[PDB]
Amino acid sequence: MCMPCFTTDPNMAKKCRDCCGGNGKCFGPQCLCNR
Repeated sequence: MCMPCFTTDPNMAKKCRDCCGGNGKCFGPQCLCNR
């Protein structure tokens, strides 16, 4: 993964993007990168 994902916060999804250097993809409890 890139890091974790939590569908609680409106700005977590943005934070999962920032983990992948701007361009991530959240897949349930995990945040994964576009790589």
